[PDB]
Amino acid sequence: DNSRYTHFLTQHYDAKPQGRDDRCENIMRRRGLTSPCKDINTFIHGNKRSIKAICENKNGNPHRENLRISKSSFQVTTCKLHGGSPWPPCQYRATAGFRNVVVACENGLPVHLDQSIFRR
Repeated sequence: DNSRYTHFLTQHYDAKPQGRDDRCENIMRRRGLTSPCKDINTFIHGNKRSIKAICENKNGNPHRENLRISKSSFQVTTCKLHGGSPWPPCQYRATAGFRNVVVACENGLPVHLDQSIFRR
């Protein structure tokens, strides 16, 4: 089941932000992360092939505990729940970012994004 890679794209890939401000509150609803309100979530932007390539040496190095780390940097956006309360309406602060990413590959497909690096 590639459903884990599928759930990855759904939680972490947005090919082109439209604009990356707080108005997070949308893509988090459009993506089904608001019951309960997902506390932090990051979208990678840009072309897929590139994010996919983190899955070999062509853009990836082993990291921590069997997680890969990208060699290149990606435009990224981090949505942080604001207000502390777990229930919609979900209000989010956006943070654009540009840096490399940490992921988990399984049979060469992304299936996880390590969110800790954006929690800062």
